[PDB]
Amino acid sequence: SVPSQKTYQGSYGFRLGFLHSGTAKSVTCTYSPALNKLFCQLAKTCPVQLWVDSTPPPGTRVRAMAIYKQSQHMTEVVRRCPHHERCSDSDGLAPPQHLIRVEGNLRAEYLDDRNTFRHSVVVPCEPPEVGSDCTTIHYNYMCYSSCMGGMNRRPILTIITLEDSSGNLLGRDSFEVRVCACPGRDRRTEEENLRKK
Ligand SMILES: CCn1c2ccc(C[NH2+]C)cc2c2ccc(-c3ccc(C)s3)cc21
Ligand SMILES: [Zn+2]
Repeated sequence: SVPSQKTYQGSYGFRLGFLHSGTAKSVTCTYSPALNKLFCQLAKTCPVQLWVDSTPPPGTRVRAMAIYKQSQHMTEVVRRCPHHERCSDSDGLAPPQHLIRVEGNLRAEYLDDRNTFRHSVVVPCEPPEVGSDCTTIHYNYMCYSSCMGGMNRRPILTIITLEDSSGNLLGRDSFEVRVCACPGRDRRTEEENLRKK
């Protein structure tokens, strides 16, 4: 009824990482460690790093799914709003209803769960390129947090799960997301509100 959000490193030491993009007015994606919250513009690249302490088996995959953060909304499927699901902006692979897309990965698969109706996007787990210490997935969020008839100002969390080839859990991490026009300003405001509290 509600997917778990419990952080779980598992046998491979799985966890996420984020770049340090700052809070300038022009920034398009920025992550707040103090809030565990990503702030991003609509349909812009969100680099999310994957870190492990040891190599998971061939066939391991990485799934992303959004849920509402507030308990009274957690059973509602997070989906694109009535405008954005109809705006014909598909990449040829993501269903138009899905909030979260993966950029530039032809092996991405989009699931409409037959029992929960929830949406997710899953890719093969890949090792870092030679010379790199981690792997990065580029996500896009395809509605604003404020979109009426969709998220409608309700905060969401993205849950990233490392899965075996059957879909069994190997690791889990998560972060809050706000999709907004000015992520740098909103991160600064929310961090200041946190400090004042
Ligand atoms: C989570 C991304 N990923 C890593 C992230 C950070 C580091 C540490 N760097 C210093 C190693 C790996 C790593 C090693 C192997 C693999 C895979 C092998 C076979 C697969 C199907 S995935 C994935 C990996
Ligand atoms: Zn929308």
